[PDB]
Amino acid sequence: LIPTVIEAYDIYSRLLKDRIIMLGSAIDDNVANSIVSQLLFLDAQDPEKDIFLYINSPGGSISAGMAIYDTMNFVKADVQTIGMGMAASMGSFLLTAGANGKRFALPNAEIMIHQPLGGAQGQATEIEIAARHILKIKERMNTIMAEKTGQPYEVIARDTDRDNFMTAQEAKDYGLIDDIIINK
Amino acid sequence: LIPTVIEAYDIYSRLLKDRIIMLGSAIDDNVANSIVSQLLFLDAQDPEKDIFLYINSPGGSISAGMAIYDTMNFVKADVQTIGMGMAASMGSFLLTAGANGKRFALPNAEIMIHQPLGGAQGQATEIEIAARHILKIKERMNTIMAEKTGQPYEVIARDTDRDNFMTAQEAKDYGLIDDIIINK
Amino acid sequence: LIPTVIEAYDIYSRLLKDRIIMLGSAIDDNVANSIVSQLLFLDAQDPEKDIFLYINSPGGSISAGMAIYDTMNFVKADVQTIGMGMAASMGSFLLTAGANGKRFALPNAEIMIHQPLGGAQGQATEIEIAARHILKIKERMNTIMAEKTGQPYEVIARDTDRDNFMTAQEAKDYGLIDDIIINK
Amino acid sequence: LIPTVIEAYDIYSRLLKDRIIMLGSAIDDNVANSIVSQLLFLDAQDPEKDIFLYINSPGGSISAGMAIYDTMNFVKADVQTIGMGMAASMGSFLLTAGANGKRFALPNAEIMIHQPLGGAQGQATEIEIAARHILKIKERMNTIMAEKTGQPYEVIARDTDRDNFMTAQEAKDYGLIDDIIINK
Amino acid sequence: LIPTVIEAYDIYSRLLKDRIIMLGSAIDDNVANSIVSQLLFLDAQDPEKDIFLYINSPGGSISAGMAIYDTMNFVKADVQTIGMGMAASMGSFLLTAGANGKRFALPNAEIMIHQPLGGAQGQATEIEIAARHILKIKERMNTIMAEKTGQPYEVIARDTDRDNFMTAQEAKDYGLIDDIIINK
Amino acid sequence: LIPTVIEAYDIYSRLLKDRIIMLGSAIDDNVANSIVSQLLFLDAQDPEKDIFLYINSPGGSISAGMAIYDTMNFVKADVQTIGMGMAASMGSFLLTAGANGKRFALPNAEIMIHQPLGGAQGQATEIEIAARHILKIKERMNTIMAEKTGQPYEVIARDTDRDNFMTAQEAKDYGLIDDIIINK
Amino acid sequence: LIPTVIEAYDIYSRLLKDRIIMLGSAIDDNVANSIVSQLLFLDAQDPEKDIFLYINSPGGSISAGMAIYDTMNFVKADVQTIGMGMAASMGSFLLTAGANGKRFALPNAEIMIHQPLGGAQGQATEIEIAARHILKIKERMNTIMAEKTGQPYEVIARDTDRDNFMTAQEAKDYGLIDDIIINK
Amino acid sequence: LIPTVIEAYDIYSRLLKDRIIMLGSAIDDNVANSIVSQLLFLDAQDPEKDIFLYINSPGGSISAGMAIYDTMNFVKADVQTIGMGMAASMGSFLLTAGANGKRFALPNAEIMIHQPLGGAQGQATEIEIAARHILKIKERMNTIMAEKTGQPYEVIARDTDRDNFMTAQEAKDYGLIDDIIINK
Amino acid sequence: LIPTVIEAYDIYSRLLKDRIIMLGSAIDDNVANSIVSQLLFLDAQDPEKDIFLYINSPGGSISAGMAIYDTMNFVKADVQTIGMGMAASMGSFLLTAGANGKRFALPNAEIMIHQPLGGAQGQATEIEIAARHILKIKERMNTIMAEKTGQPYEVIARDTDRDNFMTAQEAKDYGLIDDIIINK
Amino acid sequence: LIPTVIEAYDIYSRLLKDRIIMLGSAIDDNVANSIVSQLLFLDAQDPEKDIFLYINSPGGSISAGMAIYDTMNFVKADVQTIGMGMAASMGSFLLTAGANGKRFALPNAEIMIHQPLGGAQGQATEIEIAARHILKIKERMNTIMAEKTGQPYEVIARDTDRDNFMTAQEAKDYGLIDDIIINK
Amino acid sequence: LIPTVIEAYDIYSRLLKDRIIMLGSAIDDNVANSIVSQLLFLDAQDPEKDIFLYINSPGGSISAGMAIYDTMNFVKADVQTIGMGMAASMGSFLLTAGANGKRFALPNAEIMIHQPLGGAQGQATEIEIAARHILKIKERMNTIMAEKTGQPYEVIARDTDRDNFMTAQEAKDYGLIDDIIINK
Repeated sequence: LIPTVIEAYDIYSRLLKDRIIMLGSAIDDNVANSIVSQLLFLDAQDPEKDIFLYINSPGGSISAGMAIYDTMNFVKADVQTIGMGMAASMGSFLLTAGANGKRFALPNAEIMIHQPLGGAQGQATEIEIAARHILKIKERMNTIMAEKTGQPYEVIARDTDRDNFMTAQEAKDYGLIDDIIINK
Repeated sequence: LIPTVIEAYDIYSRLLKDRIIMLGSAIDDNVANSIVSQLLFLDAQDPEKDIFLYINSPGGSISAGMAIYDTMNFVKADVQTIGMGMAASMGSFLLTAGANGKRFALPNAEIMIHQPLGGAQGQATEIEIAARHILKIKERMNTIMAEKTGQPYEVIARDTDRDNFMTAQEAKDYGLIDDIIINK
Repeated sequence: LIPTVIEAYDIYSRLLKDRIIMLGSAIDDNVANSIVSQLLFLDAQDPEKDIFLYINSPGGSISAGMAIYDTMNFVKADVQTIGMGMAASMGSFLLTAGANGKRFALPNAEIMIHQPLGGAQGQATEIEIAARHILKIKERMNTIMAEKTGQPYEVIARDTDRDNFMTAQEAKDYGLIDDIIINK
Repeated sequence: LIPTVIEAYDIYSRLLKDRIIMLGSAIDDNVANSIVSQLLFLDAQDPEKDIFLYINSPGGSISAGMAIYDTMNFVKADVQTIGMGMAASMGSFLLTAGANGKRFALPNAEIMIHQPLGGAQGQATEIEIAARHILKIKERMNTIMAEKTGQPYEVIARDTDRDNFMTAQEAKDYGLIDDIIINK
Repeated sequence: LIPTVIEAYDIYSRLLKDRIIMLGSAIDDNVANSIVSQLLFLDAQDPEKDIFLYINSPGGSISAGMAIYDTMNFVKADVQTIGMGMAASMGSFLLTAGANGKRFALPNAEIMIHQPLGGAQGQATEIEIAARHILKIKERMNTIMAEKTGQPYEVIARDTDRDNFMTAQEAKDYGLIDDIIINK
Repeated sequence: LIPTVIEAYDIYSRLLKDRIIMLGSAIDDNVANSIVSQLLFLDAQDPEKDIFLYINSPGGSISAGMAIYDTMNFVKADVQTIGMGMAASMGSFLLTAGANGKRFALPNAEIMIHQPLGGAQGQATEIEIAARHILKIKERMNTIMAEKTGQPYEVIARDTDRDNFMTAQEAKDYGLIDDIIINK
Repeated sequence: LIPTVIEAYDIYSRLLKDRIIMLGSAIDDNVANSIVSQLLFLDAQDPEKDIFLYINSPGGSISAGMAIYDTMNFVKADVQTIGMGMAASMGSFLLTAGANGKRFALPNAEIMIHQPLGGAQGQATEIEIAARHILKIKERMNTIMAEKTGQPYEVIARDTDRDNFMTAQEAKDYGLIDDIIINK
Repeated sequence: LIPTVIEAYDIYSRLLKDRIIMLGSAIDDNVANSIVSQLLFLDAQDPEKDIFLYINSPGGSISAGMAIYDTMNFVKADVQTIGMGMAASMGSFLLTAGANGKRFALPNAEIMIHQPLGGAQGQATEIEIAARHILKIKERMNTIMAEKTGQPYEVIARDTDRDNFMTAQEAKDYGLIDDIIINK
Repeated sequence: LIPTVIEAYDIYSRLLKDRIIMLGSAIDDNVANSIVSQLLFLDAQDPEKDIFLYINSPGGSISAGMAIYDTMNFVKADVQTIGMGMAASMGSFLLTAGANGKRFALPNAEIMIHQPLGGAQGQATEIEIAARHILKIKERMNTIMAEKTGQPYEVIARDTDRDNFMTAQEAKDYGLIDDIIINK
Repeated sequence: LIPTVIEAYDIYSRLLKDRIIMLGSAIDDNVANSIVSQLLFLDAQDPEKDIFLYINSPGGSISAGMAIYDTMNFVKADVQTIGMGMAASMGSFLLTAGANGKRFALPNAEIMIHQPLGGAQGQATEIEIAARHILKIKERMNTIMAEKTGQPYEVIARDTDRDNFMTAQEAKDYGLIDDIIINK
Repeated sequence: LIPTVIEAYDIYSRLLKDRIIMLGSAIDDNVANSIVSQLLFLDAQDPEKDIFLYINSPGGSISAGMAIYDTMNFVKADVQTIGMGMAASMGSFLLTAGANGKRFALPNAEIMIHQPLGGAQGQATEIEIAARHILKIKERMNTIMAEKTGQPYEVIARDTDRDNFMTAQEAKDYGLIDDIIINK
């Protein structure tokens, strides 16, 4: 059940009117396109007002995530990220990708930086290309993360290739989020 | 879940009101029909106003994509193409098919030029028709891409027959896209 | 996703207001019922104005398509056919069945004249009636095609009994379509 | 997909407003109920105007068809029947059961008189009851068909017991339908 | 397809507005609840105008039908019953349960008095409770039928325990229905 | 599990050496052919020694049963029948078919004479033949039963068309079995 | 896995060579036929030596157990019963059916007297036949157990109608078994 | 379960040792291959000794049956046929194909001469080959049956195209079988 | 059921002792492996004695059948082919591949020369290699057929590319088989 | 069906006695284990005699093939490889890995050098490890193949990374196989 | 297919006769029990001769492998371990668990030290028991590895918790195996 608010909206539609986007499922291609569209709609509505992207996702397709990421940068509006419950892999990468000074996590949010295989080599059958591609895309993901966190590249490259859990406080200290929001 | 904006639309229907079409999945015949109708509808509304076609597609049915392609050329309105996430096979072909100087890619989009089997011989069961037909369709697709990329036929013929990924930058250097859009 | 235009419509219904019928799937009884009702409705609205039937279909049930064909003739309004993507079997038949001077194909449509088995003998168990009936319906379709294409009966009968692919230009020469439309 | 005209109807409901009932599938209990209700509704709307019943059906359950048959006779208004595409078994029986002088068929329609088993013996497990019942129902259908067509009983009985296809012209000669409608 | 009349009703709701209830399926607890809810509504709108309950049902759950039975008696308004197609078991029982002088059948309706097992013992695992109960309920059904038909209990008890089909005429002589309606 | 006796036999094979045939499942076509073969093998082995056919079967295919019946008569050896647990429909008919004076039942054997539909009309699609055939085969089954039991034909015809349970004692009194075997 | 002793038997066959029958599953028709066949065979080898039947069964079909029950009485050899793990419903009925003085249970055996529903009315569709038959079969089971246990009928009729568990010692005091075996 | 006689054979293998082949199921290609091999094997053993082929088959694949038929004629040994239970379509055709004066039926065997569709056009997808081929196969089967029954082609052509049952006696009068075997 | 001859054999193994190989199903890799091993084994037993290959097959995988074909030539012994029932595609190819003067068909075998798609391009994704390869293997099979039949290359290429049914007599004329065998 | 020679072997086991190993399916872990064991067995039987490895495989798991490859080298005896029908990927790699001067192929065999993904990165989820591993395994296969064929590394690397079919003759020229065997 | 050597063994049983055990699949409890049973047998036949355990396993259940581990130590005979193809997790753990000086790997074997989760907490629903246990068992596995490899516990504890592939050479240097065998 998803309730229907009359001003007739569904609950998410009503939140969208207040510029809130809920990313609360695994990031596949249908999810990406729904996020992208919402970011396109909001920026056309009012490109001055901030946008609030709440993230609760175990991750998903790397190209689908990169599409959300690129649209976050494309839009004129500052995109604020709030991690809740769990932000793992592409979810945690999207959290870190929020506008500077505006990346948040609720006190008890699980955060995993590890980005696993995920099938980044699309439909490639040849070994030479498929292996080498996923290293390139691995490499330019580690670079965007080094920049956003201020961690040396090599630390990032090491940390995203191992299972590692973080509390909201450790994530703040790491540079993945700017602050922990408890209230307001 | 697809949110429902009220001015009641779904999120894509609202984006259609801003002349934006979202091609975000495999190109089967349902998809092709939906797109073609969106293009036809948009052209009827305002023939002098550009159409923005966002591509995030792993590819799909060759004749289906060809229906979209022909309709892109059929309509009077210029059809801009913006590649995000992934544009492969028929995805990448429709991307190159965008209006002159109006094909774009976001900074991290993956582009694959490779166009595979695809079931191009419909319901044919005879060897000398089917095999000859799939060479004939391959050749005429090479020819169109050579025209649209500026590349010699030989180069397209070699490149579309193998798995290779391109950055948005390499896509620009190739003649595939006109520019990388980063902001605004 | 089928987008929902407001002037409450879906995309095909909005096209229907402009006298456009989208036949974009395998022809079965549901499809046949749908198209017929669309043709019946449009003719009742304005018998003087033409109807535009876009075809993208691999074919299907012969009796279902024949219901369409008969209704295309029953209506007072001229029925233009625009083949796109693929027009095979019954699809290619209904394309040719369009009004004189008003049968078109987009430049890269694949056209198959071949009409295979299908199941024209409904639920008949007796060999004598079933086999004779499919020859009778074969002959009676070959005749309608010969009249519409101008081709001699013996040629049509030779060409519809085998797997055969035609380009839009070849189909114009043969008399399947009147013209290839590229623009407007 | 069923399109939605705005005067907010679906296509069939719009045709229902012009007193057209579309029967386009196997006659089961759901379909029968739908058709009976549509007839009941139209008769109560205006009992003096004709009802048009288009028939494209492979047939089905005998008591279901017999419910539609009874209602056709029950209502005050003349029920005109148009056979299109295929009318077999129950479909053809209902086509013949249309108002005197007002039973038609499109030129390429297939008609099958053959009326098979059809599960007429409901839930009976006793041999002597089920077998004698199905012979009794089989007898009273032949009788009804003799009266409608003007063919001798022994002629009908011979034809309802064998697979056999009729063209629209043969059906006219037989007495199943009054005329072929080609235009208007 | 359930067509949607605009006065914006579905076809059965439009009929419901003219005090007509269509019981045209196997009687389970969902159907029971819907019919009961329809009778309750109709009586509360107008207790003085008659209700028309159309029966085309193979029967079903005994306690479900008995809920319909009791509500038919509970409501102030006279419930007329019209049997079409098939009224078997609980279908035939509800038909006879109609208001005195107001029980009808269309000329070709199949009536089956036979009331078989039907799981009347709910989920009683005990043998001596389950068996004695179905005897008790069978007894009280026979008793209710005997009174509505004017038949002796012993004849009803004999006829309810065997497979026999009745025509509309036989059912009238028996006392199941009051008249056979052909027209109007 | 079916145990394996060394003299290596399976338990039934070992019983077959002592001229015992177990018919202990529903009579389908694979079962019939297994029974028939066993009766053919035993009679070839020694046509003087009696055969013991133990029957525990809910019935099955009528033509399959008739094949067993015919082979029981074909063979030279007297075929003794012993009903145990349950002998219903074709099982009870096979029990009655045992050699005169040599049809038995164990004290607590359930016996049902009722022979229901069972699909005796093979693959017939036409009503006239299929109904009339199953009455013929009904009739010549009642005749064989009248003879074997010594009951008047009409009593048999009435009793085999209703659900009716019998104890071994009632079956003896009826003439279905010659005696009840308790011991030895 | 069922191991294969050589002297080449599976483990059960090797036990059968020492006159031991293991009934260790639900009592359906396959199992019943197997137990019946093992008893017949063992009585054939040596009718004077005793048979040991170990029982671990939740229950199963009544007629199937009745088959085993009758065969136990039919054979000349004494059938000793031993209850291990669980003897419920038909399993417990068979346990009591063992030879006088020779009914046993291991110390920790669960014994459930409750004899439930278990579809004792085969496939009878008539209410009054099916209900009265199951009461008849229920009564003749109570009678048999009253005879085997020494309990008055009224005690058995009440006990076999409710769930209760008995320890080995309680079963002995009740008269279900003759002794608890512990050693040797 | 298939019993295992020791002299180790299965029951059919032992019957093969007495030159008896059991055709007791639908004639698919596995069955046809098995039979053909049995005939080939038997002919190799003793060319001068008759082969007894028991038929109990609803029919099946036409080319499969034709393989058995040709092999029956191929072998030097006379192949007697004995129809039991049911011989329909390809079953009844193989029955008539038995050696001169050596085709038999048991007193209660059901014979159906009707030979239906059967998928005689293998893997053909073209209309004018498949339809013509199935008439050609129908004609040559009629011709063989006319030869084997002594009936005029016209009579066979009429009779095999409709559902009719025959008693073993009617089969004898028709020329289908040489005699009814009742005893020995 | 596959019968188990004793001289421990199964029927095909017994035939194998007489140098008979049964190819009776669709040709896949398992079948191909089986036949090859059978041919390899027989040639090692006695290279001087001929091998008899019976064919009843709808065809299958081209590379699998080609393994058979190559092994038919590799062996020292002459390989006779006897087509029965159906020999289509690869089946009809391996038939023609038999030793000179030693290729036969039974009088009523259906023979199809048509070799359709199959999947000759294994697991190739590239169109250029896949389409060219199937033409190369088509040509190379047309050549082998032309050599074996004596027919001119251009005729074979025309006839193997279309659906075509041949009788045993037509196949003899064409040069597919050397003779039709009726007896012995 | 796998036939059973009596010297009691199945067909493959009889060929195993003449030192022939048949590899005729996709190389998974079960198949690898079977082949390794067969090699281990033959080497221990007689290390001085050659082993014949027939290869008809689409390929499969890389570590599985690499186990067979290692064992081929591990054993003392020369392992001769014969390619028949199809040898692709792992199949072709194992064909080339046969004893120097003793790698063959039948004349119509298809060989594919292309070695795709194949799940070489086992159960690794870390990106950098899985990608670099598959490049390392890909490198050491190319190296092995360069040494066996005598082709330059850069030539092998080009061919193992693309779809490509070779005839037996081309494989000889390439260095994959030493000779084509046609006869003997 | 598992070939069946006659000295009548299956291939693995023949190898078992030469003291060879093939562990070539995922280690679950069935495989555990089989390997254990094989070690127990071999030690009881001859305690003085060595046992050869071949490992090609992705690993599996921890408590299953540990059963194999303990039995390897329990038996008197030295257990040599030969790693081929893939020895991962519990596969690699068993490989190192081999007898001192007697642990080998074939040149191209993939070794993965990584021991992941593997459900080591059975069915413990409690959090503090399940988590503390897997830590405890992980600790004692690391301890056993440290002793067998001569590596410091801290290095083993670090390497067992990460995805890393080792070649045969690396594994030798590490102390996992004693030597790489190429031949003999």
